[PDB]
Amino acid sequence: NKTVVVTTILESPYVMMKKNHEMLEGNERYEGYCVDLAAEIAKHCGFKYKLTIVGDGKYGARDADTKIWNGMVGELVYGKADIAIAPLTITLVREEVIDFSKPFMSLGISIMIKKGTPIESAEDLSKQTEIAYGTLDSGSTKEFFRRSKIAVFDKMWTYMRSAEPSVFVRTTAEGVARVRKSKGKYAYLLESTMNEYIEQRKPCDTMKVGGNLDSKGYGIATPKGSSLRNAVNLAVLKLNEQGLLDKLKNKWWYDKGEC
Amino acid sequence: TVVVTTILESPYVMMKKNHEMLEGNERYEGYCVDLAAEIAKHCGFKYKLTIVGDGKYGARDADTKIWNGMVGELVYGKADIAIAPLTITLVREEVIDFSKPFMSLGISIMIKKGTPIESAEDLSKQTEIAYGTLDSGSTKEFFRRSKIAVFDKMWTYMRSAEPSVFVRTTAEGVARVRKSKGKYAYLLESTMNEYIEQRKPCDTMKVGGNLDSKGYGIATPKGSSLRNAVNLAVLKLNEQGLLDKLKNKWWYDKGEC
Ligand SMILES: CS(=O)(=O)Nn1c(=O)[nH]c2cc([N+](=O)[O-])c(-n3ccnc3)cc2c1=O
Ligand SMILES: N[C@@H](CCC(=O)O)C(=O)O
Repeated sequence: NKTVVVTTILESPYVMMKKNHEMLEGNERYEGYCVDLAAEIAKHCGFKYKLTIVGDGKYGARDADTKIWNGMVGELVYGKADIAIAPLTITLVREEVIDFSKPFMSLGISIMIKKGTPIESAEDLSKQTEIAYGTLDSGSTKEFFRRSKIAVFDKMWTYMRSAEPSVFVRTTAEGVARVRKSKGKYAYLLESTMNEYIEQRKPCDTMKVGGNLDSKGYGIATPKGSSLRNAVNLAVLKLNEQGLLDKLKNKWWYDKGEC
Repeated sequence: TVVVTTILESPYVMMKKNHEMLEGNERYEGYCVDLAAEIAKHCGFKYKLTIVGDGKYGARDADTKIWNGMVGELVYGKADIAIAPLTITLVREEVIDFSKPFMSLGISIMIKKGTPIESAEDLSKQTEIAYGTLDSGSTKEFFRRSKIAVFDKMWTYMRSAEPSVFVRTTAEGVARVRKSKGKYAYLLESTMNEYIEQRKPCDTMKVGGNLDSKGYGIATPKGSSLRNAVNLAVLKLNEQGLLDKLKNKWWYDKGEC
């Protein structure tokens, strides 16, 4: 078997630089949930591999003018990498150009509050205005609310689009900082995975509340025609059924946690 | 006309009240009935809903190595596609193809209200309250194959338990919980557990969190000309907000409690 080129992304706690990474080389430089995942996938599929960080540090979107895919997805479609093992969301536009395994992690839109905020659900948020709430100013979460035919979510959308000042943010970091500087009066809506992770880091002043508002997954991606597709897919399923993915999630979110 | 295999399971596929006087696809109603319509429309095919012959989900017989249920119907050419609460699993994915999940779920515990049990660990450490699973489905296989201590102990008890803790249909497991005065707890998927919790006589409840994390997919036989279109159609329907609305319509909107 040829050395498999794995593309991945520096996003905590999926892939991070080890403590002494400057004293290390190759795959030993990195650690995290997706580093452990890549080792398990390689073992089950009988390949050796090289972890490479995606050049542009992006996930994969198609430029609407140039029609060029950036990110890990571009690296797959242009033949620059053999497989992407990262927190890459399974979406229609990507599935049209690459193959995804079944999900290795389930996630969805969720509520981030400052600790002690009287909110426990989307329902709770939808029936008041004292606590302002919002999303990234563009992307899937904003559009989820815009599209939603569910009453509580349409109610939330109607509030959010009218709200002044803007309840929207340019970046995830802006949204998190806005929850923290807000004294309980702002809730941020983001993916549960990131929400649960931030819950477990210092300052330790935020928490996740309520069910997930929708249902998405991260998948392992291969270019179309990859001889790895079937085996990768089965390996993800095997690892899930053995409880290994749950184990890794617990490890990287909680065992490594700081709160 | 595509032959669609499915299973009678509330609220996915249900006989309409006036079914004896109805014909074809109009006999049935539910989440998976609505989903079959959307998928067929998106993929541009005609279809007939046919309830699985043996009323099972699909397991490989340990003696004969023959598949039963919906998986059997796909693998032996009795049906072209399965649109049902069919759990995506390793052993099935080896013999048929699944779309991406149209719904997420995990194994959960159903109790008669007031049963002094709140976790799987609670259950494993006592004999007074009997507990079991559906036969021929993924939950039984989850416990059978499990190497996790708590669930291992649970399977050991379950495989030996007298009389049998296993049931043939979900409605049987639920009727058993309701008839047994707290002496029987049922292990079922969170989706169905939550539905029943919101149905009269409102005498059951879900306890603890899910035991695992998984999804239902639409299944096709290997080499099906339908595989790619169906897979993409599920993602499109999810991103449209349509799968969430359908779940709302059949769970929350029809809630009796
Ligand atoms: C929106 S998309 O089409 O699904 N692309 N996409 C992914 O696939 N995975 C992601 C994972 C993360 N993340 O932190 O794990 C973030 N992230 C980064 C900072 N906050 C969140 C963004 C994305 C992201 O944008
Ligand atoms: N959805 C399961 C059946 C229900 C259960 O096992 O609890 C399957 O496809 O096998």
